Amino acid sequence: PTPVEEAQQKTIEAITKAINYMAKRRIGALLTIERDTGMGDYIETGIPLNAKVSSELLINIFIPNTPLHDGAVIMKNNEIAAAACYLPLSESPFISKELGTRHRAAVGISEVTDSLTIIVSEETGGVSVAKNGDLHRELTEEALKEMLEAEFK
Amino acid sequence: TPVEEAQQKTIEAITKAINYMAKRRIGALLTIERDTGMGDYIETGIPLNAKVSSELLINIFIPNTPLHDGAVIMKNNEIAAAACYLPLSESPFISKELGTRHRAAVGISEVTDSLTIIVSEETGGVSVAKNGDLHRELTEEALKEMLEAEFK
Repeated sequence: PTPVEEAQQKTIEAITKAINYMAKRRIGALLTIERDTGMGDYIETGIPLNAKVSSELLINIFIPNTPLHDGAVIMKNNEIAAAACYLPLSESPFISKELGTRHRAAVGISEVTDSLTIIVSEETGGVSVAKNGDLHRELTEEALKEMLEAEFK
Repeated sequence: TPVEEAQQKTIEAITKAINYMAKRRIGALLTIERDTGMGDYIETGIPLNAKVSSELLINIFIPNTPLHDGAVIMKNNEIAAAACYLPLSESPFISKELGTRHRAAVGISEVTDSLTIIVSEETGGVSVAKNGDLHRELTEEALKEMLEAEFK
């Protein structure tokens, strides 16, 4: 693999380790991966970080009742660009009625960008992904990893 | 000047984080690299190279989280790394009630010209280690003066 390929795989491993940890602990999380549609307008609503990715930093961001936990983390290639970012809320009727604002925000950004958003439910620990206006719920660890690898292909 | 405004913004971010941690008696260890390079200690932690903000500093030091166990090292107006090793001082002149966090701050200050801020988990007291000495029980004004003197 090229350095770009190695760096992408390290980023995927960091994201999946963080998501898995948060899912087991029922730590709510909202993580958007910017793709080809630029998300600068949303990144600028958050607290700038421009930080190297690590699973440790991703987990620390989402700990309940902390300064960075309320809103979305937006990742740009191999960096955490900003935390506590605003995303627009979807009104789609295909969002399960029991789901709250994190999932609606995720679907909402997926309606106006080609980004991939991961959501961890604070109620159930279930992991979902929003892409292209659709929410895909109850993902296994293997399904999430494959989704990310296919996204970064 | 722009450089002066950036240094002030960083001081404000550090002091806001320190105040929050002191109030909640969150232990913390924050080393500001100066002329002596600290790359060998930076390398022991989790790389960040992040923008400074009070929010990020507070999120790092939350007890029982991946990043809280060690020092944050700042360099060139950024957070270089978290959870870094610092060497323990063997000085017999540190207050005997103080533990490893304070001994680590004094230890790095023995071998570098860095400034290290410590918040005690026992009391929320704020101290600064520099040149092998620990300056204890600082007021907010006292810490700001130290940061401004350091950066002058």
